[PDB]
Amino acid sequence: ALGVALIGTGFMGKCHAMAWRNVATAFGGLPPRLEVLADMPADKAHSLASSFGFARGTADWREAVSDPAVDVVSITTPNGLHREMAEAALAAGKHVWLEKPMALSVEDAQAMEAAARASDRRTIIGYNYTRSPAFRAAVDLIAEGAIGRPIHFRGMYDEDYMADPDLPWSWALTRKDGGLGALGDLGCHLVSVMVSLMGPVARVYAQADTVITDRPHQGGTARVENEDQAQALIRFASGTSGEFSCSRVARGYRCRLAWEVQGTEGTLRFDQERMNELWLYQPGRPEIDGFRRILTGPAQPGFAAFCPGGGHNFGFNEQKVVEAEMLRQAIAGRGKAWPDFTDGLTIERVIHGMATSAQTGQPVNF
Amino acid sequence: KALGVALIGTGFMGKCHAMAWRNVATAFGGLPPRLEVLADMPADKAHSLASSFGFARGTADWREAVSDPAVDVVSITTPNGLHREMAEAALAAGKHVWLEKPMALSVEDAQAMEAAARASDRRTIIGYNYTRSPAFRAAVDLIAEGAIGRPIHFRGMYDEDYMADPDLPWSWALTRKDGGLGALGDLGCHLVSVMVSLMGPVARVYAQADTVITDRPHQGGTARVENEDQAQALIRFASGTSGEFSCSRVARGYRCRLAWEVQGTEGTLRFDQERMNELWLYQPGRPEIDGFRRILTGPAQPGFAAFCPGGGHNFGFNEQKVVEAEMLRQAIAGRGKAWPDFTDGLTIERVIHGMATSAQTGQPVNF
Amino acid sequence: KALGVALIGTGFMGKCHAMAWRNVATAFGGLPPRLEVLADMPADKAHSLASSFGFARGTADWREAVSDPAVDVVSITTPNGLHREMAEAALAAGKHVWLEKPMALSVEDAQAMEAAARASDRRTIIGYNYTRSPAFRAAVDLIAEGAIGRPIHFRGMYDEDYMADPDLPWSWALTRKDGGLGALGDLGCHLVSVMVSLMGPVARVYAQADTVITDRPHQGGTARVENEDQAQALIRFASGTSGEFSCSRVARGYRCRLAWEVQGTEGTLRFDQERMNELWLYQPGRPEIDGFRRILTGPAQPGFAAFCPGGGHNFGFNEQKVVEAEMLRQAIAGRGKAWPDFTDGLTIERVIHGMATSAQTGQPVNFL
Amino acid sequence: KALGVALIGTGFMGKCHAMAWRNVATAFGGLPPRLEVLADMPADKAHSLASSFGFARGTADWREAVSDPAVDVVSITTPNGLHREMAEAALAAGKHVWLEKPMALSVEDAQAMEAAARASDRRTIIGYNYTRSPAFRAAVDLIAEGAIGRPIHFRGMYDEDYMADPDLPWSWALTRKDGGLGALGDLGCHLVSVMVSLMGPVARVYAQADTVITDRPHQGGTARVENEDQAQALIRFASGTSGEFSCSRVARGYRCRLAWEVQGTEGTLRFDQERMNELWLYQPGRPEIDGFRRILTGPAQPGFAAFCPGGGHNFGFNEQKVVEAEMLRQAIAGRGKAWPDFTDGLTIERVIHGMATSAQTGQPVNFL
Repeated sequence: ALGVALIGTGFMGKCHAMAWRNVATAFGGLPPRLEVLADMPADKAHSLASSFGFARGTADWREAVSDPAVDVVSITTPNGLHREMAEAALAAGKHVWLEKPMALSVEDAQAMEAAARASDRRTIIGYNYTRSPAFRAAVDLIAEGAIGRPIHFRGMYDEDYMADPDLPWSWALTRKDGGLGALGDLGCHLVSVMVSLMGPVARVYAQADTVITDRPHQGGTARVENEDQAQALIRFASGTSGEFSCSRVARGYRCRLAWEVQGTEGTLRFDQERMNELWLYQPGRPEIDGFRRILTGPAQPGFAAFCPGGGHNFGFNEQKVVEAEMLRQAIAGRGKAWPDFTDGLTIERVIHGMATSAQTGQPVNF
Repeated sequence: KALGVALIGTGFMGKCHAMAWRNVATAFGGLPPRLEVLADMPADKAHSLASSFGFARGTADWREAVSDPAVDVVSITTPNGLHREMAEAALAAGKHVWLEKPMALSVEDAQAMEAAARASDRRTIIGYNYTRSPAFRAAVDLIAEGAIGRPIHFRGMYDEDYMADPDLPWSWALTRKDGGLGALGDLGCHLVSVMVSLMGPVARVYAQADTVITDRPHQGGTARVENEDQAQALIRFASGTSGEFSCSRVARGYRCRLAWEVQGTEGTLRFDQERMNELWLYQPGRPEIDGFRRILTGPAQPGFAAFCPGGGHNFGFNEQKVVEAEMLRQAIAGRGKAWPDFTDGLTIERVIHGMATSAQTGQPVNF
Repeated sequence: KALGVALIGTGFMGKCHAMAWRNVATAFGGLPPRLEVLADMPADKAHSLASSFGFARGTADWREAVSDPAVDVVSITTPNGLHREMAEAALAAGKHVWLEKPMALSVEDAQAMEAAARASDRRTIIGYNYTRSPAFRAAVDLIAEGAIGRPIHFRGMYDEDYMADPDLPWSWALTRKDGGLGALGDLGCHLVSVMVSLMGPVARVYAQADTVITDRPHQGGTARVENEDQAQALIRFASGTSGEFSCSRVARGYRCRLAWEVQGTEGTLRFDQERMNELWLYQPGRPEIDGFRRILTGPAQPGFAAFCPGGGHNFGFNEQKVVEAEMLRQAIAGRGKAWPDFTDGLTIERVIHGMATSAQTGQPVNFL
Repeated sequence: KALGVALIGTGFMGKCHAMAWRNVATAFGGLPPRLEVLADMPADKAHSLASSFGFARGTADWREAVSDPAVDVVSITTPNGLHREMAEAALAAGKHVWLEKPMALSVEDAQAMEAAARASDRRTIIGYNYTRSPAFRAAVDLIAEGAIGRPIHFRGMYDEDYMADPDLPWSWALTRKDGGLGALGDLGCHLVSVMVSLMGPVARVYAQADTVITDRPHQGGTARVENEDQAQALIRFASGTSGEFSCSRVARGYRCRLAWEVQGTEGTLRFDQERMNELWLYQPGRPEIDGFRRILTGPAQPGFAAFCPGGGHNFGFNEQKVVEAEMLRQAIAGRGKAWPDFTDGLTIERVIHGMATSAQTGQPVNFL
């Protein structure tokens, strides 16, 4: 049984806790031990340790990470503490489940990448949009030649959580203390899906905008420093073309990570807002020719562990149960987990390259 | 003082209950219920699934699970024919009961169970999980608020195709004595649970039904399918309002198509369980922008905020059961009545059995 | 020689017929029909629209129009109450008839028209324009070809909201006498035209109906609504197969929601007139790719190629009327049968009236 | 007095023009345009199609069509290769011109034509079908009225699969000199016409392009495909706002997928030509009912009421061309400007050719 430490009792902390709790229920084997939950205030850590089912709560995350009854650490804390907590956990010989991003800077992620190899411990980044049965069925369909050779990718990730210009300035809207804007909150997720479908990125040319440049701060204005939206043309290492965008100011969209792979022999199309539908076109006889709506069910990877009957919608939170399982099996040496800190660094370099391209108005190569 | 849980059955709904009991405190807070006894056959299955499900022990004897002193509440997810025996035993042993639909094979059995529950002074709830989505709960609140004005029509359907394949073999569940109702039993009861929650009680039904596949493979030979594959009904509610109702286990291409519509004097609400994160609301607006709204499930809808803070992160089927578990938990702690209990549930048994009666005799049935 | 054309009525269905008659030869080839005479009131209105519609002359006397020697076929698009009289005069004058629904307000009147049509030996067609879409005609062929095996269930609706607003004034159309049927007459008849084309003849209906807004503004007072705002019915087809059926003129947010589905032993077809270019077809497939296909209307579907060689160029409501014109054109030339004639039409009148009776009596109505 | 019409070409867009001219007065009133001369090759084909289209006569002499004294306006819909010669001849003969896109294969030819137009004092319009839908015109007005605040991003695509089959034979249309641009010429121009109508003029493009099927069957052997199967571009508008843009003639499963989206400070508009009767509008609302609206095309949208009084009766692809004809008719009568004329059209040609140049040079192209 895996000894589990969880750091952060925020919403992604709770998402991790719910996944650890049901991973053996879904996939079988021994339920992981929920050893130690870490957060502040210490009254906090204790309240949620009780309801989350952890043996003890602690306000000392460094103590949590070095606990000898612990094997794997989930890190769900704010972005700026990711490097520190991850390297500390690897230093203590713990496996790491790290919420995106690895770090704010490529330089930090690179150190994390070197530290992870050196530790000989499993790592995985919380790119949970790669865990849906629909997405995994799409990768398998492409691998079976369902759409022949991929000739074009078009992806987007629209949300509107920053659209309201009255929302207050925060240190997260600063380059230093936040890093990337929309490319950091959303771009990285779209890249995680995109490279999984099309293989590695060779080149980007990007544009970006700050749409709301000043926000309420104390009694006055403070300046927004990172992008609200960005778009890029992609060239994949394969030679294939791509279109890419993200926005945190796209009004009416809440989780619109939408992508499409056009192939020589078909097209796959998906929208996370309807995560139980995969659209597949393959040439058919004229009388019946058209896109198929594939409704998520037990024919798709992971679904059978949650429900034996198709069309019982798989949820966002169950993505995280699959991610937990993938890490469990990797820790037991029964399957590689993706992405580790090495694959993760590559994603960090692509979104930073996109930011660099938009700033310089020049293409960036990888 | 944590809730002590017994689970009977580990199938579709068995595992669904197990996942709900496991994370109910994670989602809603308070003390995690203790997973005490898992009952299933054979003994080896009960033991392995007790291990992976996190139950303190497994047993092949459901009566052991129900009578265990550490157990306060019993999830019953066994075949419909054992529901009455198991539920009445649970109540007799002083336990709260989470009973999968349906209450039993017959209104008579359901009548006996309803008396037992009233006499037991324990909390009961039937597992009508399609009443637990944020979208459904939002629709109930919108109607109450006057969002579509006076309801004037209901149109509901529940299509699935799990029996469309004629080679799918015979089973005792396809007989009337051992299986009870067909599509009315498996699907109809879910649509009634949604329909009466939207429109209030049924006053009258006129129904028609069909068995499309009358004979199925039975161990090299063939055996007769006695219950209906599909049924349709015209409804009058106690309100006087009209309704259309149907269910089918042979509707090809549909996997969980519980779809309904309430038309009102000031708007329309529409929903399809296959897109359980979307609620369609039409209200009159200026001609230039007049049209239905697509309400994407988010924290504004009941229950959602307990699972995710940001809209458009699709709520799942299984999360419906975590809400249901929480509703029973709160009823047990005397902090709010759970719906439906055995009293509310017996009314739903009368409606689907009245529909079957109406289809057989070709006459309307009144309540 | 080109088909000589008379059109009666210059309202919206009148305009729809004129547009059909003008482009039917453009779409399907042969000789453009001769636009001879257009009839309506007042005579200034008729002379005005004759010019813009491309008709050689206008007249306020429609009897003139139907008796004109240069006329072979008469489009009747006038209000429901004049249909019997105008169709009978056209048949008496030895003219073919293109008649907007209904045949008449009563079954009795439709019966007389049906006998007159058999006596005249001229071709007739009723304007059931929702049976002319490429998508609907493709669905009929797929069923006949065995694409969804044997039909086991039909579910059809026709929701619109043109009477949903309680502010909307009273009119003689909301009387049983002068208006006839309500939602069953405006919308039900269309759903029946589509339903019987998919499932064959109706054997039996059990129906319910409601007037939801019972009174409407009238001369600073109110007046009673006599006919139904909505109706639903369970169906048994002559085949033995089951059906669900509804119509509503008070269904808020719906504009032209004639939507139907045929569930079969081997698949499912589903259609919504508000997206008239999409036909949804399910057939069992291998698990990894199993699901409904979205068939987008294109040249593989009946009639589409006469309008456009490339798929996905949306076919329009008005183009249904061009197809209807061509069907009557070919029937008049004896190269094809136009559906429905006054005989097939009468059956449709009997079904909607039978539904109204069932709703009134609370008892089923048999047709066979 | 009735407009005298000549039509050159009878293919896809030829017949579309024919159907538009035939019914424009039926829809919008006034005098039916006189269909005087149809021109196409061979003569027997021009003769049969003139008969069925209702043109007074047919000819294989296209110069007869532009020179006939009874002709006021010339629809030109033939291969793009002779657009300049034919358009310039029609202008020199004192006729108005309805020119099917593109203006010509080259910016140079288009530039000469734009000069010829300015000197001619006659009205011109380039056929841009997709700017005439009720939904699109409704979207432009909603943007002008502030319905989505200030536009902050445009994302547009035009996917079709008519060249996806690699066995489709080589043609002169796949050569640079006889075909000009590939997907950018066939689909890009259409997307630009919609894009600049929503966002105002283009300031800058950075583009990339691909030939997916580089060689095709040529009478036993094979010949090289010289123009692009697909292209994408990032846009800066004159306003400074950003854009995404793509087109493809090899995008499998798409038949007319001209889809666009304008995200604004106060809302979002989204449209797909394959469902040309739907416009999606998001504006901030109450959390309990917050979401996108499905606006079904009806009489509240520009042009619809000319074809049908009742909403939800789907407007067709072909009715866009009836609207285009009416716009040219009104402009010729001095009662309104038609967009785009040869001057506005030249800009559109510069943008698509700029995208092709950008893809080839790997540099951005700016426009003044």
